[PDB]
Amino acid sequence: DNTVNIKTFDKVKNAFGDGLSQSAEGTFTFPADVTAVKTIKMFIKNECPNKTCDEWDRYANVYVKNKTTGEWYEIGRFITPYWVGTEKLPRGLEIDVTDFKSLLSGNTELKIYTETWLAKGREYSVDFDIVYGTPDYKYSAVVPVVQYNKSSIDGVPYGKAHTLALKKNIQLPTNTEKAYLRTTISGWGHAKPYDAGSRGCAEWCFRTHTIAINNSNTFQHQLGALGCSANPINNQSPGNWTPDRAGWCPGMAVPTRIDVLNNSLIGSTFSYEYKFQNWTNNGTNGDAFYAISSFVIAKSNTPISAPVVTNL
Repeated sequence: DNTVNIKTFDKVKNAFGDGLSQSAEGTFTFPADVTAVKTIKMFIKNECPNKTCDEWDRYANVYVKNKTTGEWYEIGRFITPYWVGTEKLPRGLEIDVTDFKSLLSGNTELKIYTETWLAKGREYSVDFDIVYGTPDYKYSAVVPVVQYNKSSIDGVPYGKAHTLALKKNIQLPTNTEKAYLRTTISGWGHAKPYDAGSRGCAEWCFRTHTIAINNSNTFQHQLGALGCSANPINNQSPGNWTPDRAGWCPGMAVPTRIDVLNNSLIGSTFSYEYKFQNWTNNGTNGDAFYAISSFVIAKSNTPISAPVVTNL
């Protein structure tokens, strides 16, 4: 029926303690040929019966390893539900990872991490649906532009000065036909000054950030209310699961933002800059951080190299 299912992690535990590890890795067989892949959906099941897991709403993410460079690429991010797992969703939390189809081929290394601070941890099973047909572009390649995403507090400091590069140059191959960015951003903190509604940064304060291309402000990322109260994982009581955070919810995937680049840029090197909305932390209620990954995807109907990302 045009779909293949690949089981990967199965009952893997992310936990914190002696002889325990917040991350797990494995090597899994994916089909070799991705030329007819239209869609790849990743599904993350979190098994937490009888309050046997770290009950907090923890940052968590999944990576694929680039077989040649050894670098981990974040393919999906989520926040665990409070108290319970994903059992209200029979298939788990769903994240489209089609952008990484070039890496999800043959024997492939994956990593799953949870910012869990308890031996009880969290336990997961992860599977992938690969849907075959006729993509518009036979060939794709993906590389990171920035990744400040190892944990929520390894994000980019917000409201405080910092020396992280959020400007890069990107060279797209001349035979590119279509290019775009894929960004996942989430905020931590209840730093003051508060916005209206007693909303501190960066978990709660609604913000719109901007990607500048060749210095021109081009794409806006509104980190707004997602409707946390409507979560189908609605059995998170007595955790604080219903208020809206800026651009995320407990027990939900962090949204993936897709920004399609002008074709004029193909065959050129262009600058990327991620610009955060101006704000200053007064220091009267802790720190704020934005965990962020952003990738550039090139598609073509002739074989293509990866885009090349450099520092200024």
